[PDB]
Amino acid sequence: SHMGIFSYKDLDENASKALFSDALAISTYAYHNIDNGFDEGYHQTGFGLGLPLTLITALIGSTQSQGGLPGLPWNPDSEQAAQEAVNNAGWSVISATQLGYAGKTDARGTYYGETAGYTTAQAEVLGKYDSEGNLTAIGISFRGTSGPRESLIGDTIGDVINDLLAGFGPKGYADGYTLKAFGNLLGDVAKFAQAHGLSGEDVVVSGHSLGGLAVNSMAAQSDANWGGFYAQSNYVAFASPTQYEAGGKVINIGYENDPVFRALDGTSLTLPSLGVHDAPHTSATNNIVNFNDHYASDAWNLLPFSILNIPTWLSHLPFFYQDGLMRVLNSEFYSLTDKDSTIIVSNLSNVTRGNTWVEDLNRNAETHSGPTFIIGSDGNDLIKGGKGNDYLEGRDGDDIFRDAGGYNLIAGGKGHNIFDTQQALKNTEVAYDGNTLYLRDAKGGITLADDISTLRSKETSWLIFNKEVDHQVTAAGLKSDSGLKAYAAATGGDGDDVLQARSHDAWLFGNAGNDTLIGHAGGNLTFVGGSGDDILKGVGNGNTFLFSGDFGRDQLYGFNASDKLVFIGTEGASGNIRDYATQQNDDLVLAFGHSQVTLIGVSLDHISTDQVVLA
Ligand SMILES: [Ca+2]
Ligand SMILES: [Ca+2]
Ligand SMILES: [Ca+2]
Ligand SMILES: [Ca+2]
Ligand SMILES: [Ca+2]
Ligand SMILES: [Ca+2]
Ligand SMILES: [Ca+2]
Ligand SMILES: [Ca+2]
Repeated sequence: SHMGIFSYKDLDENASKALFSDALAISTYAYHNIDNGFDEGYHQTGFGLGLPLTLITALIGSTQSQGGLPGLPWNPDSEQAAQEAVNNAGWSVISATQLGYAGKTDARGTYYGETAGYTTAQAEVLGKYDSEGNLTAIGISFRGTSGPRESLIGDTIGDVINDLLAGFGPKGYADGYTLKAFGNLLGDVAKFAQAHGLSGEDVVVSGHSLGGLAVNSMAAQSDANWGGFYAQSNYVAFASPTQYEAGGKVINIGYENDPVFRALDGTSLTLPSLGVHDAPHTSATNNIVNFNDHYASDAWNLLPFSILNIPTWLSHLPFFYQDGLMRVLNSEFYSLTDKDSTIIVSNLSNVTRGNTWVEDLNRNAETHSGPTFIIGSDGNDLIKGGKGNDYLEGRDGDDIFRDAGGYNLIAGGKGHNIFDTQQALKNTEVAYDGNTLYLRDAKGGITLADDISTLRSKETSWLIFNKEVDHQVTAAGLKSDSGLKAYAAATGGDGDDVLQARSHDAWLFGNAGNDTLIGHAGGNLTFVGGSGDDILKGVGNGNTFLFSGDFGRDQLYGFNASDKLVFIGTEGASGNIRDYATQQNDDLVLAFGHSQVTLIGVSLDHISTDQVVLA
């Protein structure tokens, strides 16, 4: 069973998602929009020939963004925007007075490290209140490397020393960081929480980078310190170089091409620390790609991947974390994801988005396996799936998809979306159920694509060899300059339809409701009952029975040695159909949670591996 890539302990899926959203919000907030100028410059001028312009904007911003430098009156107030965002997520800073904390805070309510050597550490303490004013949860956020704009360089230097000591320091250095920086604070927060009838489980702890380290550190100290109050707290660490994994306390979320993420093995420095370090850790999301201008670029990647290679640090910036991982969380495909799902996140600049395909390059990382999820942006994307099974999500904007094979789901989202086959249309079987486009390639691979207005092919003649041709996707068929080419389909609607296949139908679409789909002597038919509980009457040979997403509870008659079952994007993580099967008298039931299909008069030992696709 799939729990979502950001699944945490034993939480139900929605609780995990909600927690993830809170953690990312407070983790981001700790940086006070320090990378706001970089966000603007990156998107505007990129990471190539425009890089010099990007870097300057990162330092002094514009009238639309604030760089690292404070006090320029033509910049917007990015601190106010930072506070607005965290407050919109449901959080507000709790004051030292509210805590009765005797330590140091600044005018923005930020808490500072308590011990010599840790005084450039920063933490945020926030609360979520009900519409009634009662305290409901507490959030603890640790800042990564950097500090308030007004003391940026000095503070950053302090942090870098702490960073170096985590790799080159005492074995216990990383583990002690949070105890030494915020030992007293955390005690006061515990007393505060308790006075408000809250327990360790009402606390979310997060942070990015060095702040990620700090998350794992608190977790490491939480059984023995603070009366054990934070033992069962929720620890969500972003881009941490370290992992504390004993007791299942922490989830470590980051991008695999972020050289800081998992740079240390546990807390140890190893050879791979200075290079590629993509060995999978139990607590970590090991296969999320930040598909940005650096990652996309062959030229950039002639240089070895390394935390010592400064350009690679692009993938670490907190705005990529905030924006990219929220799209992952909000993805229409989220409930199909697991901790180690291969997820490619589009994070291109405006300079490259229109001429660069977002795809699994698998660069500087262990070989990916399992399905691949590619998450678009709300801009106009070029998205390309591989030869395996892909889940491509366009989101807003006018998106173009390509896919190299296998079994796939595509969500065009809003906008005018194109599916580009990259070859002669005659090489692809195309049908449509009124909403979803079905494409079957020459090897039997099947793609379901929603919100596609145009099917693009590449055609040729004895004269011209690469003409691109668009076909408007209409209910009546594909419309082109050559005319209107209908689908070989019988198509039902919202009702409980009875569909008998006619001579040249190749597809039966029940759509919503409880439909009866009846085959014909010639076989070679694809049955798609759709949602609702459908009856599928297979006749003759070479029939395909296709099921996707929540396909309801179907009954399949007539199944034989020459027929095929295809499940795409369905409940259950197993790739082995035996794991879904139970024999009920003469009937074989393949159960998929809320969906299932009962094959009447069939037993599992009569079904070969060629007859079933789990994708
Ligand atoms: Ca700092
Ligand atoms: Ca990986
Ligand atoms: Ca898009
Ligand atoms: Ca779109
Ligand atoms: Ca594919
Ligand atoms: Ca129907
Ligand atoms: Ca149906
Ligand atoms: Ca159905």
